[PDB]
Amino acid sequence: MKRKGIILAGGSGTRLHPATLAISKQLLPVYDKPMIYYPLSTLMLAGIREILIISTPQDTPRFQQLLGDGSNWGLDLQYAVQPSPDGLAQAFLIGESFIGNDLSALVLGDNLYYGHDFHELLGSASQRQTGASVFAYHVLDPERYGVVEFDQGGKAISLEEKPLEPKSNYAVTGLYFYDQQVVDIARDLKPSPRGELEITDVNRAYLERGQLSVEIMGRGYAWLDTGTHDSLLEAGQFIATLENRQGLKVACPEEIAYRQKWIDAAQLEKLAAPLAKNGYGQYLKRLLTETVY
Amino acid sequence: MKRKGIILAGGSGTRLHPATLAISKQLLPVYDKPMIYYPLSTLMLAGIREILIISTPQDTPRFQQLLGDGSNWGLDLQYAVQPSPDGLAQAFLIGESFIGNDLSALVLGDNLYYGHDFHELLGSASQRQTGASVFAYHVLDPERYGVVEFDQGGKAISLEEKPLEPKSNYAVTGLYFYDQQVVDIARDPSPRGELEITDVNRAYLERGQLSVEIMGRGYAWLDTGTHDSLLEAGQFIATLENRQGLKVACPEEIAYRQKWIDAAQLEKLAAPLAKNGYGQYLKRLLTETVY
Amino acid sequence: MKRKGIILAGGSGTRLHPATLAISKQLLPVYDKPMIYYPLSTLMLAGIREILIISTPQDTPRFQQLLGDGSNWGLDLQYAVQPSPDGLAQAFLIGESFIGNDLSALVLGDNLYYGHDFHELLGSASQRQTGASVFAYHVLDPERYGVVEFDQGGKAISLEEKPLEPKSNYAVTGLYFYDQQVVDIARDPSPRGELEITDVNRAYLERGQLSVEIMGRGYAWLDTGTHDSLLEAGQFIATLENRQGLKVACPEEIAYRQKWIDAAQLEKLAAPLAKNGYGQYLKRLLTETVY
Amino acid sequence: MKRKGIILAGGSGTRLHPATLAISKQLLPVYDKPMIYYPLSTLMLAGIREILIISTPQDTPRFQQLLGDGSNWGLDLQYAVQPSPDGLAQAFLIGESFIGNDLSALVLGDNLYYGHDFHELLGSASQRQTGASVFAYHVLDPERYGVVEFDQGGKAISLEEKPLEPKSNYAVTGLYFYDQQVVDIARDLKPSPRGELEITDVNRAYLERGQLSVEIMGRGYAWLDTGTHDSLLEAGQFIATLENRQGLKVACPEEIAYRQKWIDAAQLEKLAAPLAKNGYGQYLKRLLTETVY
Ligand SMILES: O=C1CC(=O)N(CCc2ccccc2)C(=O)N1
Ligand SMILES: O=C1CC(=O)N(CCc2ccccc2)C(=O)N1
Ligand SMILES: O=C1CC(=O)N(CCc2ccccc2)C(=O)N1
Ligand SMILES: O=C1CC(=O)N(CCc2ccccc2)C(=O)N1
Ligand SMILES: [Cl-]
Ligand SMILES: [Cl-]
Ligand SMILES: [Cl-]
Ligand SMILES: [Cl-]
Repeated sequence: MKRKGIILAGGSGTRLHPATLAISKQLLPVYDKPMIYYPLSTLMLAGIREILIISTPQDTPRFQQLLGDGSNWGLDLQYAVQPSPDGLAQAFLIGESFIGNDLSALVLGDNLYYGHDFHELLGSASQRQTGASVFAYHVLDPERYGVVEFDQGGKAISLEEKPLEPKSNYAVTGLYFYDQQVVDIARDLKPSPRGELEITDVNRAYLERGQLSVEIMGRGYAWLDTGTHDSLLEAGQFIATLENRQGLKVACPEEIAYRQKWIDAAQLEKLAAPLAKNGYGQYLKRLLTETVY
Repeated sequence: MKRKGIILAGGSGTRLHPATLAISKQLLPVYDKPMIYYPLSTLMLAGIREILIISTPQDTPRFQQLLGDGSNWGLDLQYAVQPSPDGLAQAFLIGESFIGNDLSALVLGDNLYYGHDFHELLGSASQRQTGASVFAYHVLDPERYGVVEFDQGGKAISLEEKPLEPKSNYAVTGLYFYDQQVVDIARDPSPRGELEITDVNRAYLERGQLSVEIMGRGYAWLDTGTHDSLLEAGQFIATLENRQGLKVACPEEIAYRQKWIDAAQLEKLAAPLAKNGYGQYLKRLLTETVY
Repeated sequence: MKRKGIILAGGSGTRLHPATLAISKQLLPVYDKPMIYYPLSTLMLAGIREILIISTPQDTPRFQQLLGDGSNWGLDLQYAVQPSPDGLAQAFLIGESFIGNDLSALVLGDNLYYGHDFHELLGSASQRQTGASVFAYHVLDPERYGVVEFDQGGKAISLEEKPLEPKSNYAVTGLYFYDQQVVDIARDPSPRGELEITDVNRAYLERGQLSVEIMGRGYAWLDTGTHDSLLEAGQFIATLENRQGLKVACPEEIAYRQKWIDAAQLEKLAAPLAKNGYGQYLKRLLTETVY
Repeated sequence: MKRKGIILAGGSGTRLHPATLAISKQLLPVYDKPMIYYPLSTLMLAGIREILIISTPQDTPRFQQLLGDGSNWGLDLQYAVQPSPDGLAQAFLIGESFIGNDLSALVLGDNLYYGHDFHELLGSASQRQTGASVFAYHVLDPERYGVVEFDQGGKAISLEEKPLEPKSNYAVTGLYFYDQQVVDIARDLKPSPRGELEITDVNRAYLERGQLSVEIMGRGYAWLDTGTHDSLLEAGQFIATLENRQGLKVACPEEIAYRQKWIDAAQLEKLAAPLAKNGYGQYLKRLLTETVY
């Protein structure tokens, strides 16, 4: 069965103004590439090629102008708008006809993931054709997230959205896998007390049916979010340190598509040409004539 | 006499791609505000209110959308396009009718300055109504800049553009003050195929009309031209702002302190942004004395 | 009249353990040099050559091993021990016979200052031979410091130590100048069980002898008291040094520029370090003019 | 068969002066703990409890004063001096009687490792009772390291120490596993043209006998070194970003010994007591009453 992807690139409102008066949030760079390359790479590493980008009416054309239809990277990218920021779970109503009767995956536009065998840790989630899969990650400030409570045998028994009194330090990360029920679950939701269709309510719905798999994303993975000026900066420094140490890029879509066999050596060479003058083009050119294990 | 300002916010080419496939370099943020706010604040701190922004045809509307005509901040901002990146000295040909018969000042769009009594160090340059003024600053890699050589008595005797063998570690920073002769000097290419600002400055030096002031080690002059240096500049500005609770290069603040806009106008500007830290900061400025 | 200096480099307790189980906080490096070089350079920039370092019994030998008696840098460094951390004002009782009948200056061991004409901003404080002088600096978290309140005409009217409800955002920085009365003021505990420097400063304020000078936003005053702030201060100093090719708080440099040691002495100091960047930097200073 | 560990904490000379006039290099902190906690944690994660720390005559007592005999953390730590920095391979001559007839592992004192299932990636190396095991890692500046060349089928065929013209971008990291031959291999070495007993010559000796296993440490691992002022700073920022995001520490020996079952809850509580006032003590206390997966 096919799995489709959605990237939710919502409007951060005026919270990052005036930086985001110039460019949309998920167009801001993290070190050396646009923020949106990171969640796109995550979907690509899960084996997902068919992807809907959802953003504001102002920002959608800008994502389109940047990314096109994805064919240069062996992807099929489509676009849709969220007129009003009425909660993340709206992505499934907006995305209803894109999803059709297929399996899906949702990723937040400002989330970055780094670590080992990331290709394989997503594989187990992506292959599960029934129910929902999410990842829990130990954090210092769980109040800011969806928080998962486990019983004494490590079984997930409760999910709470931004609790004032968190039950654990396990946050739910911004990457979600769903089966064919998610659209119908979303339509039956009622708005929260904040006036939003919450993704945690979608996840609670699967939990109450005993169909939520909660996998642990271990301490040896980096899950970062780029939602404040401070966290964007930190994420920049983190990616720069890795790239400058390794001479290998994090979340380079051209590279990921080449290694996945979605584009070939000739196509990668064409992509490198316009950028040959700068470090990013030189990097893509180097990939053709080097074995990276 | 009036002094007009020019900000050269040109096409970064492909050097910062793909980050700048989203936008021109001078729209990228340095920590919490667009790059272009920093050179704009420098011009404002020199007392300059009438400013021409020069950028690519593609980027001009984006600067316009960000900054408008400047009237909200007591400024008069105008725009011009540079079809092709043919050297920094082209700013005076493109900007010829904007400048008219007035004094001018040119600043590069990716330069940031921080330090003490900055308002006052620019004052002496801005109020000199004859000849040209530039600033020299000790750097580690002078080969990347215009380099000034001094004689034993501290007099400038030579300028060189990006020398492979620099004569000193004094770079000429990206801020230049000119009198009414600069357009005519400019109208009169290098081996690289560009109209060099260093040739304009050499022209003033050879007629004995170049003031070279030292910008001391207690000032920060940073360049935001690479991915690495943009990140560094971000960390630097964050550290200062988070330490002080005072912003670097907030134009609304600078206009308010210059008396270009008043308390009521500042309050209006703060309203739309009230929900975020930047709006809250502008609101706090109304009810606090900063010395 | 002579002014003597004191650096309080006391026991950080257990707050930075286990990092400081290796050494006292003021021996940790800020980027490329020990923390203590920064407050020592501040005292030197004020013209102070005779300096008492106060630290724990365990740490004193380590400071001594690092710094010696100071003669290599044209200084006279003396050491005293603080058995117990009983407040910053204890420095004047411990330091009583070192001070004698002279003027004094106290600096905290984990404070760093950067900015323009810093030599000259300290000069006005250092040369005031009567009363006390402190500096006020706008900060984001004034609750962590001594806080000064000003009246409508910018006169200091109140000082409070770590107030839960600060009257302003002006903190008193960790650098203090005193006349001959401070020892007697000091000899005359808070609810926390400590001899507070803010009580010493209040005493001078109540006799109308406290000069409170503003350290403006164009200066950097950083505190290296947490793991996070020490890291930030490191990044800040690295950015400046790597931009300029000039060091912050290099005592050998400061002594050379103050004329306390000469070219031959500086060359001797550079020899043992010739293999690393710090030695190479001292060697470069001999054959370059820095304005 | 037992495996013993050596941490080489050598004298960086005057290269980091004057910072290292106050404290020895491997006593400098990386963010919130002494540099040496990081390579010690690496050895502990390989299951090694018996460890020799080698450093200069000036620095050895300082390591002793910091770490003791290791019994508080369920370790057995011993100390030895290297009078003169005559190459890293000297560690096996100095360490000869400590090693005895056992298997060994050498780790450099200024190397930091971060990533997933790190416990398990070392397990395969630690269990190999014959020959030597090293790790290769893609880097940007391979000239600074021991560089491994691979043939077309991914077999290691050459090792070069700091080559002017590197054959690949695969550096050998500062962690080495050896069998009972390493002492004898080291004694038969001749000094290099630089006047040092090189670890690369020890590794070449195993390669020429076909007994060098070279495993790839993938791009999803962070291998950092803390040998310059700049790299020490970068490593600090990197560790701070991870710790402040996760509320979990990197390379906390007390934690690693507790999770390995080398010390128990009561012993961990005793260790936390003296430090209760600060964040590190509070962290150890929190570990007693939380499940970390
Ligand atoms: O940020 C990344 C993470 C990553 O794992 N990779 C390697 C991905 C890969 C490897 C082999 C087969 C298929 C895919 C990457 O190019 N960039
Ligand atoms: O980035 C800055 C640097 C600065 O100096 N200032 C102070 C400006 C000022 C102008 C006129 C009278 C008094 C103060 C600022 O608001 N932002
Ligand atoms: O950290 C610093 C800050 C500073 O201003 N200086 C310049 C000191 C000086 C002293 C006397 C005459 C001229 C210059 C320095 O060498 N290191
Ligand atoms: O820097 C680290 C890396 C690490 O993996 N861990 C967990 C280690 C562990 C887990 C389970 C059983 C045995 C050991 C750690 O405490 N600190
Ligand atoms: Cl893990
Ligand atoms: Cl200066
Ligand atoms: Cl100032
Ligand atoms: Cl990997």
